[PDB]
Amino acid sequence: ETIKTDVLIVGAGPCGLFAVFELGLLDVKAHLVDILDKVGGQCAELYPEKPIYDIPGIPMVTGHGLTEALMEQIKPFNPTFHLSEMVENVEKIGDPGFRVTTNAGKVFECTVLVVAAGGGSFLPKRPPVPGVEAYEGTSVHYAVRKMEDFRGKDILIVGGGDSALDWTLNLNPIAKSMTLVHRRDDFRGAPHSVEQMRQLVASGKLDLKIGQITELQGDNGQLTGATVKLNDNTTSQIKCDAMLPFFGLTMKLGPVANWGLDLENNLIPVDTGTFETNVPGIFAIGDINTYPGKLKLILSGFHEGALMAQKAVKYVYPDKRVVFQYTTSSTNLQKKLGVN
Amino acid sequence: TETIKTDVLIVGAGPCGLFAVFELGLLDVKAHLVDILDKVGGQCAELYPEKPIYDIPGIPMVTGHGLTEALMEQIKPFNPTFHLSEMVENVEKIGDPGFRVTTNAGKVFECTVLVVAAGGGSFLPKRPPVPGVEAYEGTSVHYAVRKMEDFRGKDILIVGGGDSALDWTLNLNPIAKSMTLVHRRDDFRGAPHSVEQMRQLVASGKLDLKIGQITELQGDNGQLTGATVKLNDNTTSQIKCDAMLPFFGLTMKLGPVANWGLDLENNLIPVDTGTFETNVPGIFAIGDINTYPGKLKLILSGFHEGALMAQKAVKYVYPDKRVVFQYTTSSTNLQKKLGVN
Ligand SMILES: Cc1cc2nc3c(=O)[nH]c(=O)nc-3n(C[C@H](O)[C@H](O)[C@H](O)COP(=O)(O)OP(=O)(O)OC[C@H]3O[C@@H](n4cnc5c(N)ncnc54)[C@H](O)[C@@H]3O)c2cc1C
Ligand SMILES: Cc1cc2nc3c(=O)[nH]c(=O)nc-3n(C[C@H](O)[C@H](O)[C@H](O)COP(=O)(O)OP(=O)(O)OC[C@H]3O[C@@H](n4cnc5c(N)ncnc54)[C@H](O)[C@@H]3O)c2cc1C
Repeated sequence: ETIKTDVLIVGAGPCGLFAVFELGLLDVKAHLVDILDKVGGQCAELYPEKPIYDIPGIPMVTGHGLTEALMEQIKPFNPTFHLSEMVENVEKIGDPGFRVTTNAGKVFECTVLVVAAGGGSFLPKRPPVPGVEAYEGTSVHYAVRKMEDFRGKDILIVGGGDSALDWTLNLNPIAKSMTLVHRRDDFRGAPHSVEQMRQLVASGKLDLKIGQITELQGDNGQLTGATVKLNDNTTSQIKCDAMLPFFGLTMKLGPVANWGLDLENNLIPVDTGTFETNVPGIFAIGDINTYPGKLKLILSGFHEGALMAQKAVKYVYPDKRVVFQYTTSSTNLQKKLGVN
Repeated sequence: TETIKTDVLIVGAGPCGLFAVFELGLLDVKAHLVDILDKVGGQCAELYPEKPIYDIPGIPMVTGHGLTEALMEQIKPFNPTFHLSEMVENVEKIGDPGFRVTTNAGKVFECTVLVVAAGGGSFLPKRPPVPGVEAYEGTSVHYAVRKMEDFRGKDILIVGGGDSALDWTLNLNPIAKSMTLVHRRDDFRGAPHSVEQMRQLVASGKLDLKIGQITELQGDNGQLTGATVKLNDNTTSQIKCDAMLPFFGLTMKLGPVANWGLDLENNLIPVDTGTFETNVPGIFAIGDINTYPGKLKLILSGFHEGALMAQKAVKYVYPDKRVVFQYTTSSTNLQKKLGVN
């Protein structure tokens, strides 16, 4: 059956997470969906280890620390997360009400939709090697679902983080041959992955080429080889049936484009009092939105979530009059927070 | 005498006034802050220092005092100048923009930009119900100390039972001719060191204590000579006093914000939602003093407001500065301003 919820939030970046808090203070429950395999969006994917200095009231917190703190704060409302899943279509079916379907065919029905999509859908980054589009699907792969597909062929893996290293090690001894290429001979993922890999190099079972891929060989989108340029300005050929780039993730607008929102420069325009869109029952908070003076700051997304929540309750509970209470002095609110 | 020149003058040192120092500082805009309270932090610090707050984004739980202390950390790298126990009384436009701003103690500021972060209003001494709406107020009923020489060898009536009342009894007792303290209950809830030095004064014959409420005052020409207290037995009793000092605590009134020609709406300053500027270019309003469609009296909104205000205020302070949006996390320029090395 379809999963029914008061609110569906697209994204579990900082601004999507905090929205759980503000919606929870008003007894509005939420499911969140993110194509990333972790909560925290950009903070968690792009700068987890790095210090942030402009979260009001925290002199310094890390990307990861912030993520972990927001998860604490929202833990008392019982949000339901669906990670590694992509929101694809939205269809208006109530006044308001929305049917929202994920890439794995999961279906939600919610009263209110909150777009917290941020910079966009995180997706595998395309490596910067001319003519790349063509081999995509056939012989350039950004994921391994069935590893049996790669037995006894020549594999080019490009990259040098955990995913690259995991796939090199797992796809040997399946492979006929393989050539790992990274820009530099320096690996994060240490110590265990990095050393098993260097064991494969030293044993002749893996060939390492330090550099970057400058062109590809193959007709009808089927690979046969690749040119690498090494760090001595020398080129060299590689034999490969398959190239698997692991250059990390990147953010593209994605499905937000296909939901009949009146975008402006790939941003959703929004009322400055309620952070609602053009479509009643659809809100947008965080870096996905726009309004005069908008700033892509975490702290703004917070404000935006708080004001959105005020509007979204009136759709979820229309007969109920909202009485403004403070978290510090209201025991009703403290009861919702699980403070005795 | 000489006017204090600054880029920005901030009215209030509540959470939202304090955070505005941060956002102005990321853009090399310096600030003076002025509050009539004797401490930073506004409501969080005066009304709920020891209470837990749960809706500061990213902090599961912080206290009124903890938040105040955390904000003072965050803004420390920019070197704000505070003027506490002082009140902003008048503002006058003198540039395009530019303001001359004078405090109740005749201090004068000249600033390019004014940021009203007045919150719930100025904190002020509450009237006791004597009726105390009084003849005596200019001259022998005082809500604050002038200089302490004013009270040498005077008979002093102090009414109240919190820290202030107790601080003034103890500080004025060595010089007073005589002193009576009156509070409605024989229970003192302020800091227990004060409470006990006070009871030392009672027990030593240096202080008269009377438990009850003042019902009547004695004196023509607005000059006190005594007072009637009703004790909790409906019994009355007479007190000799040249001066009555009520310390019933603080309360927030709109105050001087009403006298600056701003177009108010329900005692709130209307404001552009993109810049948090007012009707008067160069004057901004952030925090609980403001209004706009959707406004919520939340700390976290005042933060947003301060950030967007800063963006506009820099164009006045540095009109040839082209502003570039950078992140604290990734920009070494910003990290240089923060004193991260
Ligand atoms: C290097 C760097 C440093 C930064 N430093 C600062 C700083 O100091 N201060 C500051 O305030 N800000 C900073 N930012 C900005 C901050 O990262 C963003 O403001 C914040 O991430 C926005 O949060 P959000 O919740 O709106 O969305 P994001 O963090 O962008 O997360 C949105 C999530 O939505 C997902 N998504 C989008 N569409 C879909 C879909 N259809 N289905 C499923 N999932 C979807 C994405 O996978 C993503 O996880 C920085 C950004 C970067 C890159
Ligand atoms: C009991 C209680 C619980 C609360 N709980 C919460 C909560 O859980 N979460 C939340 O977000 N908010 C809460 N708030 C609200 C929060 O305290 C306010 O939104 C916040 O204090 C606004 O701060 P601000 O900087 O705008 O001004 P304030 O804290 O109002 O600071 C204003 C300061 O300005 C000064 N001032 C005004 N005019 C002048 C003048 N002319 N000259 C000099 N000084 C002047 C005042 O003396 C005061 O110190 C609570 C409030 C109360 C009373």
